[PDB]
Amino acid sequence: FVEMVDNLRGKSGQGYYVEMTVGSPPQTLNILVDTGSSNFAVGAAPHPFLHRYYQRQLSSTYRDLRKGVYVPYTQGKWEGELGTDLVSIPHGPNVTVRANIAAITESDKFFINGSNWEGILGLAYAEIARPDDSLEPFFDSLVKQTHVPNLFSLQLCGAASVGGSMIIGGIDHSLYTGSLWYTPIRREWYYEVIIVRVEINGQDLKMDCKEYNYDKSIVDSGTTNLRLPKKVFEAAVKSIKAASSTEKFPDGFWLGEQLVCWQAGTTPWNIFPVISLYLMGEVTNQSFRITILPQQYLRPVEDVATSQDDCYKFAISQSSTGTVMGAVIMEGFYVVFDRARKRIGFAVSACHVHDEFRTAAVEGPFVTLDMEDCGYN
Ligand SMILES: Nc1ncccc1NCc1cccc(-c2cccnc2)c1
Repeated sequence: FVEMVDNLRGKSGQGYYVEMTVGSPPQTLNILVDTGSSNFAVGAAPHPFLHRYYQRQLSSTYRDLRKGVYVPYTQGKWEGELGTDLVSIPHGPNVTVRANIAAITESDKFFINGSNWEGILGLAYAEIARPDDSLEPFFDSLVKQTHVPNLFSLQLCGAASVGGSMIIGGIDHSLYTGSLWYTPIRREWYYEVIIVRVEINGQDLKMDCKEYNYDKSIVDSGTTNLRLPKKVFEAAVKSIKAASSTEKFPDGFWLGEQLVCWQAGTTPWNIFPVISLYLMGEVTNQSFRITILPQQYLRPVEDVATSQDDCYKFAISQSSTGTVMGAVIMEGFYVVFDRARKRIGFAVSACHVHDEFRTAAVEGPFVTLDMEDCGYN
């Protein structure tokens, strides 16, 4: 896996991407790594934001499936033509598979102006693939056609340029410290998990644990923030404010719309609480917890011209679609998507940012009863 270490790049807030090659002769592309979707879709036309795009007609191995796709979002979309072609990952395993590829021919509010990726690698399951679940996702093809084990792991680091590792087919011990603990994947669609308890500086937020997963909780490398359901978000914000009473901040800061600034080197990290998410464990009545330091949810904000303070935005935001463990969370941990065994592992990342006195942790076991009732139906 030393060949795979450090194989991801990005820019602050624009995701992590991995290099891939498609077609014969091979066309090199940078592809966003997204555990929140299940299509492999690449720019196939010269949208002005793109550095590179897939040219299907130059590939001797391209096969047109004579079928279109349309993926809408709340405001945007992408649309394109379905096909298959040969695909490799230069800094992944030494194999070449025939995968489905959506050739993006028209899009709106999908690509990011300024980014250095040109497609998306959806790593979640068939159930949420478009146009329907018969369009086999990339990883399913990799596993079906090769001897690569049915798992990948992600160490997201980064800081501005970011870096990380996607270890395909295994776990790399050098990428984490302490122990790996596993939560069940509740259902194979998104990487759905169940959060069973939440503490702030060790103190229970005291909500019905169903609130934590209303209407789902997912691990999503294609979202930056920790996103929390509205009722959970308000309790957490209330509790973080209290812990940090010592200073007052604008309403807008808690909304992600305003920064908070301190003289360089004087950020009062001590007044911001650690957040603990307890996840359903592998054994009946057993759970474990992952601990988030504030340097994960207080996000440094690049350059406000002639300001030599340290300025930060709040990287916890509200969700109406359940809890989302986005890059903010994932950057604290080495995360193992153990598809073969329907489970997701967490261990403290070897590249997590340190606090002067407090230590991130993945710890257990804890006794939590009725953990199934925490799941939303
Ligand atoms: N996984 C995911 N979660 C929320 C929204 C979108 C999404 N995936 C598709 C997608 C499309 C375009 C850009 C991005 C993106 C933008 C910024 C950071 N990471 C991913 C994600």
